[PDB]
Amino acid sequence: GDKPRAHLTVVRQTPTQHFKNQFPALHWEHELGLAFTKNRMNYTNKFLLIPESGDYFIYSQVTFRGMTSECRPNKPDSITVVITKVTDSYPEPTQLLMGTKSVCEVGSNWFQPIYLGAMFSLQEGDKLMVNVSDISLVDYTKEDKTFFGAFLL
Amino acid sequence: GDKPRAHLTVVRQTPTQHFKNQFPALHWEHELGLAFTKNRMNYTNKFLLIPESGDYFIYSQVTFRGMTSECPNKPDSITVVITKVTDSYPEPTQLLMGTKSVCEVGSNWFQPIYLGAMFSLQEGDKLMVNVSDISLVDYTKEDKTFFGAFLL
Amino acid sequence: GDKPRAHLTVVRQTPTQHFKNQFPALHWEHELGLAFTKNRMNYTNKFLLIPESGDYFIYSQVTFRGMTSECRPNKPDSITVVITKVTDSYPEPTQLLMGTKSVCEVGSNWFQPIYLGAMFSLQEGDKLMVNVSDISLVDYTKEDKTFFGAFLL
Ligand SMILES: [Mg+2]
Repeated sequence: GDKPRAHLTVVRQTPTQHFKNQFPALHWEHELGLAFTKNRMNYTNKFLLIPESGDYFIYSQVTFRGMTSECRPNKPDSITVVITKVTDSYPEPTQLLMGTKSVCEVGSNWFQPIYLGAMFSLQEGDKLMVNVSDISLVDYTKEDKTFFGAFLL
Repeated sequence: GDKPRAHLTVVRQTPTQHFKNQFPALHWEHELGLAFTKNRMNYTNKFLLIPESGDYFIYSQVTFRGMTSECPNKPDSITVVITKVTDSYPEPTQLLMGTKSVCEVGSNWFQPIYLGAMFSLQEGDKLMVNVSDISLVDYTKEDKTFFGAFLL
Repeated sequence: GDKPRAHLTVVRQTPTQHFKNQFPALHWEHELGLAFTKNRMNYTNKFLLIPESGDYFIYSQVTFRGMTSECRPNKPDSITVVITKVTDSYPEPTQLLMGTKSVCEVGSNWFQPIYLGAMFSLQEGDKLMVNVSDISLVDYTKEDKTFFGAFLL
């Protein structure tokens, strides 16, 4: 009755150059506020490490915000958030979830969240992580706006 | 085993202006239809008191709808926030929050907002959902706007 | 211990005969990739048959993708997705969840996902199916973009 589980909450995000056309990954707050990691759930190196094989329900919401770029017609821009796992086996990451949506707004600006949640079978030693299209667009402001979680079922 | 859990569906939700405030909490149906409360967890006037302390998964969708309003000008918006109120500390702490900027371009619009996340709630704590604008909230169907939680 | 659970994933999709005035259901992948069914959870005939009574968490995400339509302004277009529960008793469906949003996207094309999830009490033999407003709008391209799942609590 003490299954591994953790709810991570956003932070400012220390800028750290990433590969070109490569999706940046966020790092989080894991012990302050509403965040936490327990029952051997280890959040290390911007990774959420799995303490044991089994089926976990992982979820994450990422609120994006920005000034209207809206440019015929103009080909839409896109914001996207992806949750992926990396294993001992193929170091080649496997995308589990991906909420991607077109954005061609009007008005002073815009802002909206992308929430995904599902259940996958992970093996101990697996490392989860969220990635996003554009880091500068993630609202790091509030704790209840951008989060990431996972718990053994 | 069998632990606490519940699934509330939307209802009428009459208007108001009592106690003067913003981000009105919604009312739910705790039994009629797909709705239900079990294992010591009960709905009680906008709240959802937790029977047993432990880790919970709170979730909820609130379908919004309204007639398009002209809108470079700062856009209006919609938001839904789930709150945890505890007797120990008065100040209700916001757990979740989905805010979407609205600025349509047609007859009208609609679109739900869904939020799901796990938290470590305390026994005797009270959960409730709040929305930017109570009137925009759709009350037609129960599968459109719901709100629940269970003990993991 | 051994609780029923299954995570299904989208596939190209095969045209089906148009008979009644109803929502098209989706059929999926239940073994390859991130897909799976276990502990007596049976995926048969486009339905997710419930092995045991009790409470389940049903979830699904359908990423829609289309071409910009046109829109006293013009009434908006819309897309929907609804998880339906069909009982052994009355053959009449029972819409459990329902996600529907309008669309007037001003741009070349668009695309956006719709995620829904909730806990219900289901009986044995009961079936579950995901329906959509427009089949041809569903993005079947990736497994993580359109999925359907459920597990016992
Ligand atoms: Mg097959």
